[PDB]
Amino acid sequence: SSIIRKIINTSKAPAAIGPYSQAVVVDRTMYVSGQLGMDPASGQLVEGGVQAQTKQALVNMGEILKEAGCGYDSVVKTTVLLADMNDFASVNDVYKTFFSSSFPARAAYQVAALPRGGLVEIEAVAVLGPLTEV
Amino acid sequence: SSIIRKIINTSKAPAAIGPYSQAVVVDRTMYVSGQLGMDPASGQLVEGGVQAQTKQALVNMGEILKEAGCGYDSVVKTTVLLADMNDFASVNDVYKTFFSSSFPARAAYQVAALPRGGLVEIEAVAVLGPLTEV
Amino acid sequence: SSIIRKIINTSKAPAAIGPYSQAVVVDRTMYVSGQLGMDPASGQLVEGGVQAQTKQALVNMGEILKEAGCGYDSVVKTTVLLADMNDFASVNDVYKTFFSSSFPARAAYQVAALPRGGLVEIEAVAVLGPLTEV
Repeated sequence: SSIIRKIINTSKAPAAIGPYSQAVVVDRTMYVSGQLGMDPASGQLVEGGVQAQTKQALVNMGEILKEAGCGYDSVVKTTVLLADMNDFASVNDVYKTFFSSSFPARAAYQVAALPRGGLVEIEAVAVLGPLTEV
Repeated sequence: SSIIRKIINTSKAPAAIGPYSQAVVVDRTMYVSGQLGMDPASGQLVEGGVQAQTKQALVNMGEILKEAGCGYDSVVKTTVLLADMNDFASVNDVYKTFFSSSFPARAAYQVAALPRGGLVEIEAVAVLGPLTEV
Repeated sequence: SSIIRKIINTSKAPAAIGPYSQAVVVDRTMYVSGQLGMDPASGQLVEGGVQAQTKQALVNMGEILKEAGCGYDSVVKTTVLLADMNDFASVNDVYKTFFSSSFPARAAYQVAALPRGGLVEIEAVAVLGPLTEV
């Protein structure tokens, strides 16, 4: 009845920019921090705008999931935080390439500002497999 | 040790306006997407302002819960996202009619903007019964 | 297969300012409401600015955790909601004194406004021990 916690850390995703872990696993549930569109090597936001940042944020998420033994199919809930609501459709177009069926539950909204002036931040809850779809 | 995931979908609530499922059940935990005050049939936000939209959002939530075999008493956490903080009391008055005792945990705040220009969006976590209160 | 829910309530933290419980425990998972920097006795936001409010919010969180038999080490995920993104570093300095290692997963962002005009609101997910770190 003792629950195992694992702090997930991989250099394949950027170092946290504050006092947080990239993700925390407790039993089979994985809480993934808000991912920004940052290059893992320089820590800087990638160039090219909201789609580029969304892609990088979700690539970063994928590396964190993989470090825990999971993939995008393990994600059950996300929150998509935008700097500009006008970007919803552009963000959705990128997002659906990573989550293409059996989509996560989601909330999405425009916030006042994101860390580092990012255009998008995406957090997630995942469940460590095996997963059976019904 | 294989966890069952169920994508929840009912035409009694609006179709998702983006690449997300209305809700996802994993084992006994149900992640409910951010609900807007949209009519399920037309997909348009209901008329009449923030209380009308809050009511419709929570009716939509209820239909999603029912599709999974749950009711409002299964909800353990919500997030209430507002277009206008001046609406907190009006939203609370509606909200407490759906969640009237053993209230969910909650966070609430004003965001910059919601999809479709909505006035309120409400996401939730629920647990599939039976539930025992202690 | 019946899941135990416990509504957490302690006068050592402020009374909820809306129709929500301070926290809800379901099985071993605890959903903690968004904590504001409010004095438990008067319900007013504490004086002195964002660090003072962050400290009080996290003291309040700690009293709620303790009421459930948990401590700060039980927290696996937080969300930090700011009135001003310029406060990220100041908030982080306070936050890391409460969560000093094996940090929770986290999302952080500036919202348009918080209840009562607060400068910071912090919600959390915790898991009731014993917890084993791996």
